[PDB]
Amino acid sequence: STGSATTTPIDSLDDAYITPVQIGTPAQTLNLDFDTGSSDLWVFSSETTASEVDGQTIYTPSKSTTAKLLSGATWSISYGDGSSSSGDVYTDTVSVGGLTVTGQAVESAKKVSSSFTEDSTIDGLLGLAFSTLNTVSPTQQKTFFDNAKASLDSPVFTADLGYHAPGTYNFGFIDTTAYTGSITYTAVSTKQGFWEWTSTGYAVGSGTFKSTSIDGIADTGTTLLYLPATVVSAYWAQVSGAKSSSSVGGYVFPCSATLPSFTFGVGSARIVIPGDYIDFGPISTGSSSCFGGIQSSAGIGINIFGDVALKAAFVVFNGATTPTLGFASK
Repeated sequence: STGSATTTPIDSLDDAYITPVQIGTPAQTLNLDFDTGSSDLWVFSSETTASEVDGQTIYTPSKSTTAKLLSGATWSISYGDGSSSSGDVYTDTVSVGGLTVTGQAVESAKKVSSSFTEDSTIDGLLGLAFSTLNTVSPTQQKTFFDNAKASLDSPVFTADLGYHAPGTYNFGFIDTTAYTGSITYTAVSTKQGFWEWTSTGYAVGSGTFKSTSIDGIADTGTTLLYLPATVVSAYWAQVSGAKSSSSVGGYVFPCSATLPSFTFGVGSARIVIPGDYIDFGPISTGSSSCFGGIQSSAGIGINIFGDVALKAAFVVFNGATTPTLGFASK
């Protein structure tokens, strides 16, 4: 089997991407944030504290003839941005882009933190990291990809995120028309539960490539590119007036600037992030200070190849017995 679904930016900045997911019988379609940095499929639901729902579409398990309470199971998750959610668990039929999994754990939120309530466009998350990070207790549950894998034509999914435009998540096949050149594959460590790999270096603009190993994670659920402070300083030093602002929470730059590109290495190959992808707009409405899309990972404890980086590539998440990642230009 295969599946193919379009993913759409939630706003004009590509702050996140939503993909429609069918849950239950008859189908209830929710728009979920596909997150290769976590491993829980959780949704706003009829059980979510009413004051914490503000415009999201909810899953109502009582209206699904295939929903079954997973007795005794609870979940609770905290994300790197400080947001969190928790609740109980049903199993139900879940389909993405024509690919169906029966008996998928659907984690129903009883509580969500303010940032989730405040984002009316995201109805939940669909985790695509390794199932060892799944938070369901006392019986850990499998991700949608893990449940579908054996049925797929090939045990892979691909992320093709757009810049200010829709893109695609495919399951079970590699669309050879979706990228240019060849796909370069690179080793993955699953020891922390992430799609963790090592970039071979970077360049700023037209500058020379610096060969240096940068361990980090491919994380579709993180908006920005978080890299070591040395790398980030070298980037922003090329932008007149850019500075790190403790009060804003990262590097800012004059909105009048033209930003240089940023290149990262994948083996001997190179992925080029255009400068425009690094502009996240005014820090507050009407400000001429703009927020940068490359930020320091110092204090986060891991480097994160988030959407800013991934949207510049066609990315293969290869879930073969020994997982690997593939990157191609597009």
